Amino acid sequence: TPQDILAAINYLINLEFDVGTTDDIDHLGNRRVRSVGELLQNQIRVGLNRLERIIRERMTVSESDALTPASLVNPKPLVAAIKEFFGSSQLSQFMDQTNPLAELTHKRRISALGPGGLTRERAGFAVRDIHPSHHGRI
DNA sequence: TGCATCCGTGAGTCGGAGGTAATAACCATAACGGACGGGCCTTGTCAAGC
Repeated sequence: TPQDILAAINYLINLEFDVGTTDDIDHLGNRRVRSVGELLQNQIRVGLNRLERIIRERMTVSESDALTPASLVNPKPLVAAIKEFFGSSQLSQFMDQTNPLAELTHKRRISALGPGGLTRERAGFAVRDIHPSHHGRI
């Protein structure tokens, strides 16, 4: 909303008069964890965008009406997106199943790489340092 | 003519395992070409003879 942009302009202007606090990029209050629900939701969003583009094209081309709902829905982009997410992702990893300790430790891994995360070439020293906000959490 | 901005160039060596991509008109008509079938010839064994 434009009220949000006005408030952000107000905070940026007030920071030039020494009031307010600059933020930290490595602080664990500014970093969140995305598990399997959000990534499935995003991939299903992309597949549904493809599916509704297909359905809108199939409705706009067909001049004859009185169709069945099973004729307008093509499930193949959604299946392709779900299979792509579970097969060829950085996040979908071949499981460490050596012993119960390795199996338990692999499910609790917190990675900073992947799509929407980081690049290993763009990984400096400050992103590999230990932050004081990691105390107790990581 | 000096300083700011931009772009291209680099960033250790071996070994193992897993492992990729991922959706979208339809119809006539003639030209083309591989397959299949007889014709003739070339080729490869039996068999008797000096």
